[PDB]
Amino acid sequence: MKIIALRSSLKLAARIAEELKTEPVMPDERRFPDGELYLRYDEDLTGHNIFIIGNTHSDAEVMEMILTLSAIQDYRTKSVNIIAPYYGYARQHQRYKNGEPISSQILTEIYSSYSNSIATVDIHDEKTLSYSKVKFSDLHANDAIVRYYKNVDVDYVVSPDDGGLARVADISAKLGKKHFFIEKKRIDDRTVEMKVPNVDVNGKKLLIVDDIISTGGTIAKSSGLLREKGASKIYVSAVHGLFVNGSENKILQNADEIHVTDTVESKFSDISVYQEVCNYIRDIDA
Amino acid sequence: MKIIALRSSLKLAARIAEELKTEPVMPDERRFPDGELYLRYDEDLTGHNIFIIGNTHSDAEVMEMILTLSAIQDYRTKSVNIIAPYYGYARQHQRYKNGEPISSQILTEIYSSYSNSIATVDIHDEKTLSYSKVKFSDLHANDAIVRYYKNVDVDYVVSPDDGGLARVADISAKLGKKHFFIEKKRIDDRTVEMKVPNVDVNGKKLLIVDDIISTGGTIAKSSGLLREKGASKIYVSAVHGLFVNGSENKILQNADEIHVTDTVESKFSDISVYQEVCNYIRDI
Ligand SMILES: Nc1ncnc2c1ncn2[C@@H]1O[C@H](COP(=O)(O)OP(=O)(O)O)[C@@H](O)[C@H]1O
Ligand SMILES: Nc1ncnc2c1ncn2[C@@H]1O[C@H](COP(=O)(O)OP(=O)(O)O)[C@@H](O)[C@H]1O
Repeated sequence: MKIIALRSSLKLAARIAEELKTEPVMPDERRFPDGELYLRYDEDLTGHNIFIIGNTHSDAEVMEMILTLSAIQDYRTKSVNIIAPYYGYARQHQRYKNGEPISSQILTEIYSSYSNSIATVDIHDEKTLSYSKVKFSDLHANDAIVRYYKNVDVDYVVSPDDGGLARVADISAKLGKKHFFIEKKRIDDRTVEMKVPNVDVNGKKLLIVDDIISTGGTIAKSSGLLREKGASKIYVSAVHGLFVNGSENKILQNADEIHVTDTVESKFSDISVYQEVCNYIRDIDA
Repeated sequence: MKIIALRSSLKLAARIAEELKTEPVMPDERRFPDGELYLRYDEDLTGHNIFIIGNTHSDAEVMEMILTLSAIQDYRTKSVNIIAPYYGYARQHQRYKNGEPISSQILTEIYSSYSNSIATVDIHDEKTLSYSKVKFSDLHANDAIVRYYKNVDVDYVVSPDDGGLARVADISAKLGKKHFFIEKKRIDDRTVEMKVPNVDVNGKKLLIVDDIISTGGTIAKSSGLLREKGASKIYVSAVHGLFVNGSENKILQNADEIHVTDTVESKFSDISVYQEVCNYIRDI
């Protein structure tokens, strides 16, 4: 096997490569004066099962992925397998207005046409898996989150909305804890919140879990409400910590700690998903 | 027909639309807070021949093109036709070292998969045309350049190197002028230059023409060679004016004027290729 480590995923790809006792192959990469991207993989990849690890969210990450998929065609590889720990554009998985792109469809079609398999960790809406011609696997960070929190005092696991329930149910069960979710709706400029079930959180330690933290509004709001109701500790976790526009600071106004995975690397990346990705890679072989 | 005008090509696209008496359809476009691109074309495109006009050079231009190609699939269109006035990645049209991408190959494959035709103005190396499943046409700015210079005093048309020859030969023929090219090579850190044929440029007015101006090094060096041999006026033209940081200054050190087309819009875009693109569209 050969593991290719793209710029966005150096940390996670390195952990994965180290665990599988192999080189994290990085490209030589630069921008030409006109801004066009240059990449080169001088290692001989012929006859190997290739695993390309890189996120697909920023314009530059997309270019890095596409050009890599061209660069590796210089070699007679056994297979080409994309692993995008965070899969960009998964939120645009249908048309919400006439004349909108299904961004996740066209991008997934492109990736599929140049690979033998695709995988990601905790995609937003599994609909997008169906846009791929090749097998598109949705890996889960559940076990990594459990391994971190088994050593934290937690009373309830909480979903900040009435989605992401399956995840919270699984994590809570593996932790041996109960769980609940928060339903937040706006009704004529006034916000109404309900806990389901209506758990008394006074003096309780709560673990809030979501797939993505981007702007952090919902989590920040729910955290404040919970603190207001007497929660003694609030831990916030998410798989993908994008942290746009001061969201970590908004959340930390009322939550005690934030812990995310290394799918998107930041100072809050304390939970590694390297094992889950390694199990997947071993399955595909090489 | 419907003309879609992307961000990078609003000026040229508007000129084309006006000439064809149609709307330059622009998207609503914004970035989400996380940086992802959003586009929307709310106009009904059903049953029309669509012409998407946008460059494909920057990361953002590539995303705008790709997402547009998805957005328009919301409509049962008669045909989808891409016109990229400046076609990005045309300089990476083969592998130059092992493990490099053939960037223009995979990008052209992607575009070809989602359209019925592609066209561009003065691609760098026609090899890239062969990477398309659909007909990929190479349009030329020659006539527009000739039209502009018909009213300028020119003695010779000049190529900065031995590759832009066909263009310079055509342009000069259409202007009724002689032409030459400059061969520049480095031999042990020192520069040697040869004019072919070995024209006397002392007191002569010269029009230098190239396809692309990026850093301007090439054009600036040639302009300098010619000025020092006594050229009285030097006009610099190119189809695609990218003008990376220091370029404009470097060129105007020895050249008098710069005039490029509107394939890439800048302060120096004095020559429009709208008529050449309108011809293509009228015939497609
Ligand atoms: N990167 C992004 N950031 C924020 N919003 C996005 C992004 N991509 C798409 N969207 C928008 O998010 C909305 C859909 O989100 P959501 O309300 O969860 O609907 P769904 O339940 O179908 O996912 C759509 O209006 C879509 O255009
Ligand atoms: N956007 C770009 N800007 C500058 N150089 C590039 C760009 N894209 C590719 N190149 C490089 O330009 C070189 C090819 O130029 P050149 O030596 O004239 O050969 P060719 O005749 O094939 O153009 C290659 O090394 C290629 O990697």
